[PDB]
Amino acid sequence: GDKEECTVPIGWSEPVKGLCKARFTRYYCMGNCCKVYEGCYTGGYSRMGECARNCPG
Repeated sequence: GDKEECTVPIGWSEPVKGLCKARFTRYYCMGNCCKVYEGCYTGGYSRMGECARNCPG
């Protein structure tokens, strides 16, 4: 049972806010993986598959 994960590395800053009330969700690649965020962060990607396949994670 592996216990490691991937998180935003030094340079960027994750959103302290959250809003699960929306009828959609957005996912953006930081270094390797793409965490869940709630805003129009320069458009980016609209599928978890896209933010994964366009990145090394």
